[PDB]
Amino acid sequence: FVPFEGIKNDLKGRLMCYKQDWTGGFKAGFRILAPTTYIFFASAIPVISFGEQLERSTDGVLTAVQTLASTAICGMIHSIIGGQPLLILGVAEPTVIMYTFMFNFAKARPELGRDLFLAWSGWVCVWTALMLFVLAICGACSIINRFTRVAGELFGLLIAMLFMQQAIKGLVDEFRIPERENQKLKEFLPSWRFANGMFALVLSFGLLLTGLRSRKARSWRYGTGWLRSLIADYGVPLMVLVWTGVSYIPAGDVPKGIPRRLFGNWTVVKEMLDVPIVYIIGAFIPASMIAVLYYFDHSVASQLAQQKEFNLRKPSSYHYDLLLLGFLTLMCGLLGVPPSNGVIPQSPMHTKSLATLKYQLLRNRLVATARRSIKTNASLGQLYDNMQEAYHHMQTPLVYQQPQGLKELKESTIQATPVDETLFDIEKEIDDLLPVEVKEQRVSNLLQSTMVGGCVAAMPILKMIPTSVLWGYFAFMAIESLPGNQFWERILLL
Amino acid sequence: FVPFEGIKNDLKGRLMCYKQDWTGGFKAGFRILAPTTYIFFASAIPVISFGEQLERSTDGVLTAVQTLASTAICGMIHSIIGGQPLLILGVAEPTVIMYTFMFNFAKARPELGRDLFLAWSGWVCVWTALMLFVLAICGACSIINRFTRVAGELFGLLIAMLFMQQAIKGLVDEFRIPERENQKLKEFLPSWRFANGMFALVLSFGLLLTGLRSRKARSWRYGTGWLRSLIADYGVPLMVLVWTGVSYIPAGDVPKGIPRRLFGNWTVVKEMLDVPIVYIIGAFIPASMIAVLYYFDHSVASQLAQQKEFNLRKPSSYHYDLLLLGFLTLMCGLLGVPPSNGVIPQSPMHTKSLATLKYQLLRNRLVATARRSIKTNASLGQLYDNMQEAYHHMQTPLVYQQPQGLKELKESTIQATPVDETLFDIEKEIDDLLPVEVKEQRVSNLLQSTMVGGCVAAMPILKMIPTSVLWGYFAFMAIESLPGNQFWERILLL
Repeated sequence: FVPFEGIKNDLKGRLMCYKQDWTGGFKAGFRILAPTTYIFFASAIPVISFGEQLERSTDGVLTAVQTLASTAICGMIHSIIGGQPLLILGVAEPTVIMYTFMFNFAKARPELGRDLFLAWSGWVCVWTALMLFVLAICGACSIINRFTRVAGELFGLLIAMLFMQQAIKGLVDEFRIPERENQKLKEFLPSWRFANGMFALVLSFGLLLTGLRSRKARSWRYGTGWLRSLIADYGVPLMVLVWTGVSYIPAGDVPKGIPRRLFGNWTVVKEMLDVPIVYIIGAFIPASMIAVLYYFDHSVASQLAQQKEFNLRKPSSYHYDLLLLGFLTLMCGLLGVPPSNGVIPQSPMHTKSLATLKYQLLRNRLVATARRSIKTNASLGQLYDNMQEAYHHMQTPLVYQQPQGLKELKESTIQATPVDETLFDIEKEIDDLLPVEVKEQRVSNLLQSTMVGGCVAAMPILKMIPTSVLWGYFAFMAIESLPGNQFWERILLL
Repeated sequence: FVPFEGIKNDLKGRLMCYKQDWTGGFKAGFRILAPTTYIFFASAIPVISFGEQLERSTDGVLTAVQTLASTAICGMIHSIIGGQPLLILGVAEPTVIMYTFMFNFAKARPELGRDLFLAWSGWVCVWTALMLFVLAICGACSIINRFTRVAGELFGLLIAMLFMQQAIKGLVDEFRIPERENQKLKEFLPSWRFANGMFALVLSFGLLLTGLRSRKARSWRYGTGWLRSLIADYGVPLMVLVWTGVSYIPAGDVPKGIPRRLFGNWTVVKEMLDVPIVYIIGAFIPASMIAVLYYFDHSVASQLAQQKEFNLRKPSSYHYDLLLLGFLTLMCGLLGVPPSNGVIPQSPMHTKSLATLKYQLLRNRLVATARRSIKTNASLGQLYDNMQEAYHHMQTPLVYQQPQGLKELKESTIQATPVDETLFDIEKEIDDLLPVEVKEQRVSNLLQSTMVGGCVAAMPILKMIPTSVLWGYFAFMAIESLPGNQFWERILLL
């Protein structure tokens, strides 16, 4: 717990893999788009829903534009000067709840009111940034190492429950009347309300089930490997588009608002000084709560994305990441947008997507080299050396760790068996000698954040997405937040 | 093709396993209820739907009561004096189509009209019975042996397509207005029609998916074996009841007819003679068509239930079955109910259910005897002999064939391994040395037919079932009609 020690160590560790990170990201060509698109959707949809929630709860002060902008800019800044690019930054539900409480508080104060809510929020963000700077400098993140696996598994289960609760609330609300829209409308009649609710159920459950099924496309006996990979990679986005189109089928015999549809930044410094100095000091309380919440969430999200099973070859940057989070919180507060922070399951999903990308690249290369070696000599022991050489050749030269390497050939495999092609199927065997590795780089995070920012200008296209699709995705991510963790497995076995 | 040869041979073969059939059925206690209940539902639901269709298409002359009664009585008669009890008898879609055509024809004839439609149908049935008697006596069923596997696979695919088409038509009609009900009603408004359609979609798809998932309960890692078996056995009926109850949840905020709900015999001999003799002769044409259709359907259904992969130990009764079908057609025509005939996939489903029952009984006995032997000596070769002895002891003593017997212990199994319990798991190994056998008896068919007959008196309970559940079951049976047949597999691989 020495001042500036952890930050300096993290910077030293991460400064010798920066060019390597960018060059590795550029090494893979357009194949990096699949994880990028997957995480882009996973980050945009919850953020858009949170923006709509804030707009309904803040009388239009904060909308999806502000949340999307915060997520975007903070994501780009982290991707460029972050330290742990595997982390995905975005506006989380606890931030929305806290901002709702602050807005409700300020609305009842004649001193603050509604026109000064953003300024008071900015002062709260300044206090939170100071607290985060103090925590990072003093090495308070060292306690994160103390927290064991269950400390993160419980948080993941809690986030899954929160996402499922949000989805269920949305589905139920599809049956009810909004508190802002015109009450005397054709689309809001009890019969049409029931129809909207059941249609929302159909769309949401269809999206959820089809996406879950498509996630297992690679393990299908039918179609070609190209199509199977395309489905396994872009199924959930494709399902989103497909069910959005399905929602338009009965448009010729139904009122306008059936099913219900969805729908830069500025500075608040000038009006920040107009706040009387009895609430600038009072911001220490909500700032304290938000600082504690962010200290916990950022670190837990970063560590859940750096699981030992992934065999990462680069160090961690907890302290420097917290310092940059303080800086980003200050910037967001000054810009009049809610702060962003490390979110789950977005970060572990990003890590798993990168691991799958590297796995597929390695599988393709090894299958190619095995096929090339089968024709020439194919000695079953000289071919294996060729695949090992190719594996080492693909690898990025670093200084911290070394490649895991192809694992030992199983005794049963050699016993079953130059090499006879009839008795040696490459596709069946390669999967048995492929380690778990992650393609670590900064390109995927940068593109994902830029795409989220681009959604600000694509609002007309986003107007065509029904809310039922959002609730189906929320449940999909909730199930993704318990993808087989040890705690969930033990509860299941109990 | 000698007169009365095939009938006599079939009777000779089947007359020496009658008491054995009944005693084998009574050997299994209440465990025979699961296949009985499964096939009872599979036979009752399509028959009820066909009855509603006929009622709508025959101006109330024929309802679900007549179809249920025909199915019941014919099923009991076949189960007692049939010859091939694996066959399931019921009113099929081709019979409904033919009867619809005959009713439409008669409605336009002033000589016949509507009050004499049943009498003309009875004369048609008399002609069909005579044709079936002639076909059976002359040994025309010998050509059935000529027809190969594809001849039955194509028929199964056609029946699957017909069932799926019926389900899709029902789902679409849930969105439209019936042509008999009052047009000026609250439940038939366009908004309420749309709500009913989407609710029907939800219920049907929920039933279909939940039943398909529950069909694989035995291969689950969770719960106890008792619960897993109960689910795998009674899932589809339980799902029917569960979704029927779910349909009642919104009853407190929806009109009466949302979702749409579903709702002995006599003699027509006296009015049969009132038909002028220009149509009694004219019945030869529809009688000829129905006779050809029945000759094909009965034989194909019987042979699809006697696949070689099932290793049946009893002979076939094609000719005698056709003769009894002629008798039953005559009886049904005289009773004023549509004739019954062998139906698919009900018969193959019955055979598979009986095979699963025997498999589970054998697995339980072998697991018990292996556990008992493990404590005493457990020599891995003396225990196997004990399991073989138990298998032979359970077996029914017949004269035609012999038990297949436990297959050879795999070389890998013995190589992997008194016997160490840690390295020899019974549950994992038993499945590897269990042959495919069918529990052939007449009790299951008799109980299923009696239950179908009992549904006549349980009409009030059947009034609570929505039509969407029927369409979900129709799709479930359609998928059951292509359960992995070779033709469907080849088309899939193409």
